[PDB]
Amino acid sequence: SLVAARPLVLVVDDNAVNREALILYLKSRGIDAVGADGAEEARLYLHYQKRIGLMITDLRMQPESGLDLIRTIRASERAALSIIVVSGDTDVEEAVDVMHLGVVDFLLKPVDLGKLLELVNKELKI
Amino acid sequence: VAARPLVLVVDDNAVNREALILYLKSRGIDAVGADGAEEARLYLHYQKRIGLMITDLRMQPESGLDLIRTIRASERAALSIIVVSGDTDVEEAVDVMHLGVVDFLLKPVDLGKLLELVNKE
Amino acid sequence: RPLVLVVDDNAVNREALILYLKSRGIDAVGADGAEEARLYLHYQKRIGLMITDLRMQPESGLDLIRTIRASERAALSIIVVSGDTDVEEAVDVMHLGVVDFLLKPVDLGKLLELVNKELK
Amino acid sequence: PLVLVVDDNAVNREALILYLKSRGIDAVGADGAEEARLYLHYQKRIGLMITDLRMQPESGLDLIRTIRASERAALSIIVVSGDTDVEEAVDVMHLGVVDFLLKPVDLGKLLELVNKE
Repeated sequence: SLVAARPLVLVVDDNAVNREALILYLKSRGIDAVGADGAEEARLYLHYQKRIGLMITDLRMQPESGLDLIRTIRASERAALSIIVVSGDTDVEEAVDVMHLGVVDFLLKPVDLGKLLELVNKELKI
Repeated sequence: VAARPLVLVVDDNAVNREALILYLKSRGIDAVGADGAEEARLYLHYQKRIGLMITDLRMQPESGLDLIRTIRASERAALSIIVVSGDTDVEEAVDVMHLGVVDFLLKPVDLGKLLELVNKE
Repeated sequence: RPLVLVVDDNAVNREALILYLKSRGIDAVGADGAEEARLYLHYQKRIGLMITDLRMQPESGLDLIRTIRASERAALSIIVVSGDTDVEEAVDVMHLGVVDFLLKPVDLGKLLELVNKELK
Repeated sequence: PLVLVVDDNAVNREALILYLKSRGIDAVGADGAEEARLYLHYQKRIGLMITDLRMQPESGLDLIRTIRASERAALSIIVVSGDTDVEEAVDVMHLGVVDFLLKPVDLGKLLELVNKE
């Protein structure tokens, strides 16, 4: 539409400490953010809050992994959703699978925050 | 006739520390980070110029309260301390306030309020 | 002879702490709230210590302590004993320089210790 | 329709060429990034390139970048790699390769090729 809705980032991680740290970092840089504790809460947020324009997710999550969450997103009405992966332990095959799913980027933890913010600003046009 | 402020940011999470360090720095206040009580003390030993410490309570093996106690029993006893705490309770907040902290804020922190306390200190 | 003022809008809790203090050699009197507490402090100069709850209607223990710190009796020793609070209110109150902040069920040994020391 | 196969290892390069050609698919080989660029430049029938990542002076990733900066930017490229890592795979996947396969090779790769032409 002619003027963008205010940006909202969904941060998905089953680690509450990290989830909250990243929300704080995004907010300290003037970017609104909300958190989901796994794939099910992520799909809820996406369904009921249309303002979300970007999702940041870990791959390493219980009970459902970041890769499975991404797959269901790409098969849904929110298939065009911008996604940045910030991952714990992973491997080449999984990274290639995720990249075929069209993510904006795939970063390894400990996250490079300056690079993360560049990707977020660019995707959100800020 | 002139000098320059430095803040020590103590937390058990690197992103939290960085969020605060960047926020201060982007507002003309120098800051460094320590990942726990042992590193906090190292910075305090080797870096004067440190005029204020922002710490969490929730850290392991040594807690924020333990850290503050050791500081109040040291040559750095008058150090300005702000607490920005994760989960805590009334009796711990009271123990901490007895030790002389400047203020005690709960996470998720109100950064505008934080800055205001920092500026005044 | 020093007096302790006990402030609580709960008459039953109030009278039971005053009786306990007396049992321990400590004279004490009661106020049922902020307004009665300030009037007692105003005219009864024997009062060297005040014990107050935070949960009181129509004026809170927090508001009470603020009016005291804004007054000629700003230096009054004050102990808070509260059944019903939170970290943020406890911080607001400690900012006001209370001797201590005890949760209920009150540790009577700790309280009497605080009381004896503050009265000297 | 011609497949360029790029690898500084002659056994793997020849095996894959011979394999493809012994199926319905013509194929030629290069042994490094310089030679691949040479064939890409002069041999216009090349419609798909299979490359490794570990090569001599210029890497497979550096090769792909020079191709994406060029008139041959649309070239279909399949990567087949042995010694790699997550950050390199992501770097390469950002350059739009058809697929990125770990060694040891296979033949579901032939599946990949015929898919492409």
